[PDB]
Amino acid sequence: MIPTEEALRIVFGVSKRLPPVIVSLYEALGKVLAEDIRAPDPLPPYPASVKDGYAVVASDGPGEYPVITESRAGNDGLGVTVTPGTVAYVTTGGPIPDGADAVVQVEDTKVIGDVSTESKRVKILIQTKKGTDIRRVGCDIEKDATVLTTGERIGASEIGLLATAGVTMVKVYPMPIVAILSTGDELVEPTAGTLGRGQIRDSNRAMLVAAVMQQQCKVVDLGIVRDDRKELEKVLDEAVSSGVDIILTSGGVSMGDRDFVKPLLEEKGKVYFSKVLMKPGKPLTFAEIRAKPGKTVLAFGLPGNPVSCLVCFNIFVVPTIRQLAGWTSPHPLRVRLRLQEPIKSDPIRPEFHRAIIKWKDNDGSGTPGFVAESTGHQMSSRLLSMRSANALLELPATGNVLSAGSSVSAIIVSDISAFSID
Amino acid sequence: MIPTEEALRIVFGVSKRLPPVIVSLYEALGKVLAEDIRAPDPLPPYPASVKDGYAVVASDGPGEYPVITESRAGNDGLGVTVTPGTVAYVTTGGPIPDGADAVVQVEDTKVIGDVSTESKRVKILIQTKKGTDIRRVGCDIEKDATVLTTGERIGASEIGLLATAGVTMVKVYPMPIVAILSTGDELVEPTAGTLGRGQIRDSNRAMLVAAVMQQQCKVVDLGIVRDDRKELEKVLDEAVSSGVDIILTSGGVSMGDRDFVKPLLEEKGKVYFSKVLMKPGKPLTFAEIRAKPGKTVLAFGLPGNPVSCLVCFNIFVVPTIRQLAGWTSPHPLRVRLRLQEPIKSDPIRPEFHRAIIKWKDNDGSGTPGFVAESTGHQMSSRLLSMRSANALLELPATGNVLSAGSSVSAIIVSDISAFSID
Ligand SMILES: Nc1ncnc2c1ncn2[C@@H]1O[C@H](COP(=O)(O)O)[C@@H](O)[C@H]1O
Ligand SMILES: Nc1ncnc2c1ncn2[C@@H]1O[C@H](COP(=O)(O)O)[C@@H](O)[C@H]1O
Ligand SMILES: [Mg+2]
Ligand SMILES: [Mg+2]
Repeated sequence: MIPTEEALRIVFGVSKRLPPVIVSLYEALGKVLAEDIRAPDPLPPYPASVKDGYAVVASDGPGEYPVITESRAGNDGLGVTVTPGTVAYVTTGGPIPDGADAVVQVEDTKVIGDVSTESKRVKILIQTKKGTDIRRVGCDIEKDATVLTTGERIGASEIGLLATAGVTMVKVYPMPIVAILSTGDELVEPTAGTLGRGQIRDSNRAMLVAAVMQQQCKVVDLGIVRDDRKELEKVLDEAVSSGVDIILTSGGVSMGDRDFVKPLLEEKGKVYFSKVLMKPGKPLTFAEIRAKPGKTVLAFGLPGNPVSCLVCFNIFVVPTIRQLAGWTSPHPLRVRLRLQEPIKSDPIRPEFHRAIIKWKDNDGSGTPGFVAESTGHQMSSRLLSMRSANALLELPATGNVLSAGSSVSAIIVSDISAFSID
Repeated sequence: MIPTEEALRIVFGVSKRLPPVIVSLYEALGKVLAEDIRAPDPLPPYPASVKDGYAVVASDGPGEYPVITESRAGNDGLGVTVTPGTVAYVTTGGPIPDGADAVVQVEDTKVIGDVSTESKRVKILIQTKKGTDIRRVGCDIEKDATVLTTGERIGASEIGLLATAGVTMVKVYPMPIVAILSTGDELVEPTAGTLGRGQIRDSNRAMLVAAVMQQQCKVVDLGIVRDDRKELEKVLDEAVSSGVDIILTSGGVSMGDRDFVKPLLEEKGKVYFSKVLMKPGKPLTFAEIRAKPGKTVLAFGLPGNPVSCLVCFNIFVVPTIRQLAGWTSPHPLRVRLRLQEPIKSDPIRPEFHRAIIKWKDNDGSGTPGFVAESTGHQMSSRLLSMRSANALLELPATGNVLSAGSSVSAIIVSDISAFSID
């Protein structure tokens, strides 16, 4: 059994970022940029009013003036010069006419005289300062400025910046394509009604398909494979040559006489490890396979026990997906938190204990912080121990009872911005 | 100007959960359950071995015994009784034959005699205890137990539990459908190359489409609408009758003479507010419209300034989407953090200052915690102030300089499990 830290380092060293591709603006969302983005023109590209009001010559000061033009957009006020003793109406974002050097917001003005008469006049009620409420050319974004860089993940504001810069085709790192299969003569499809003797519904495959969908990767569902070496070899050979980047199997990695995942991965590629010092998920197998005349394919022989399967996905597969997708920081978020109840650690293996965590105004020590509740019994066959679990507490192998109020490290495994509040 | 707390309470009171629908297993991912889920059979449904090894009568103890059957799945060992003085081979998950009451893992056994001879014999090397390494019927899930409840959000483990229970069609609350449009005579499509005088690319629409896609809602893109009252009325009437649940407009809510969003929403429905005491995003308008002979449609007249547009989406629209989608806890995650640099608060309006936050082993006070860096100048026209921003610091309206190391409340606006580590 190699430590988890070493297993993660091995996976990281073998995992390579995928070749970049060109995608459309909305396909770029969630992906990591593979090129810098420079603004082709300034923002604003023209001097723009911050307010609805009047563009003035600041030195004129308070008084009554004729309104010589109106400027809201496009060519409004083109060729008109605001000279001392005149003003122009402007709306927010409107081009400032030549000659005007400040804007007086409409609340500091009063329209004078009958509206019916063509000559519009306005009283400016304050003494403004040059440059007031004007956005000079490029004050928000300078022409040729780098607005986004290589290695930056694209969220909603980054899509907004791409649109600002007129970019609708984007160079990004793609997400890996993942093949998933289940193994076992005891499995039946999850559509089964009454179960026959010695049968269970395949739950890992749908759980892993959902887990991969949450990571925004395309899934190739290869179904249930029986405990037959030739059949599993055929499906693995078909998966490796299909074009996928990652293969996830579950089950068939214990010490049974019909567990063929480990020997087949040894035969097809290079197995870096098959045993990890952790609770749950000891039989985790990792291999690199080269596809026939090519590309490399990463294979995770995940444990069959449902808890172990999902915990290994969260700890080892998620950072691999992110590394392949070009993330510079693929590691999960780790925080420090206080236990709401006592927890016994294992005497030999460090445990990834499932918990429901929340941020509290008082974490028990008189200062705000995260707190955690266990999901109960941690047996690897008990998928209910993963239910609602948004974190894995990292319990060292001391064998002692960690009392309520003691502090531990925890890996956050589900969208921290989707955390239910205290 | 009403306080943000009051604006949020108004939006919450008007926002109603959508009628539930029936979806397929993979469509249920990310949605909130609208029914409880009970296990139709136990897990395991038969007494199952935890190990690869031999099923024994525990009272026999160490000795040499004939192997009378092999049990891995299905009907293996059906009709065979393990009597005192006999054992049966089992694999993990295999049915325990009748009569056996414990499992001795293969590492505590030794096969005796020539394999060629049909009579297989094994030496049990330890004294086991009744019930060892057996999962009794229902130890993981009892038959008829509630495995998921109404109001629970479906993640990967919950998909795993639905598959365990044989549920492939699920009753859930759906996501709202959102219509989005931009307003302005100064706008051009983001595909525009050289900009004409007084033109800018429409960036809010693509930014909002991306923001809504991140919330997993269907988008109806209604494009750019000019500053013409009749045209905007036609598009709003078309949006309201289309079947969408939420309409998002941006711009056209300032004090200009061609800003028609507020008066049109007043004309079509009930405007609850049009001014909020906050920096940025003061002109935010909220309305409830009833669709023609029906359903209610929520409308947000978002500010045109890009920062204000996105901050209002994050604070007001995201919890509305979640409430409509049946979330019991729609509020965003709020944490407490320390400032990495000084920040000046505004003297009148509480500010939602954009920051890049991270968890540190030392937050500056000698204990672990979140820390924040400002994204720089906070002007509402500067979309670069949203770039990489994963939090909004809630700065009260004191007008004082908050020194580096001081603690503030912060709203987390992007997947906390996608946070780049320190
Ligand atoms: N797809 C699956 N869904 C649910 N349980 C499984 C699945 N695959 C294997 N198991 C169970 O996990 C345990 C370990 O399986 P294995 O790793 O094949 O020995 C056994 O109890 C199996 O029945
Ligand atoms: N879709 C958009 N994209 C970028 N900027 C916008 C958009 N809509 C309005 N604006 C700008 O936001 C500011 C306020 O607009 P409005 O609310 O229409 O007065 C002005 O500077 C507009 O040019
Ligand atoms: Mg198996
Ligand atoms: Mg406008």
